[PDB]
Amino acid sequence: VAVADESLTAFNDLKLGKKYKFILFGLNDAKTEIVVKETSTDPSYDAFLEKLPENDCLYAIYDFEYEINGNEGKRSKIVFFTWSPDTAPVRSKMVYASSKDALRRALNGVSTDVQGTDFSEVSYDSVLERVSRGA
Repeated sequence: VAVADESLTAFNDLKLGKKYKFILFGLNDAKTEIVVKETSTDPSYDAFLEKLPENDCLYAIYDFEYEINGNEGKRSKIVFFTWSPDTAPVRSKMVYASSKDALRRALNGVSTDVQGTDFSEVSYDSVLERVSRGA
């Protein structure tokens, strides 16, 4: 499949202008291109978690900002998620496993990747632990 130019524009605006806090990508009904499905400027991580579908897959980009120790400000890292819940259809899980690289090879500046199979692998403390260390 191909990456819709709009998906690349939405990424450049998050990356270079912090225009969005997170973006959700998915396949078009035709299942031929990867488009944006939802964008948001909500800083609450909970708000992002609430949009993750329990029975379907998606891809997402999150602008993860965390406190950098030493009485120094913050750091921000772009995290790429593959949301693929055990409760999702096998054909969906697979088509999304397939199309992942199309969208992933195209994004430049992603610091860390997360493969969410459930809400524990995508929890705040869990993302923060991966992002903090040698990511």
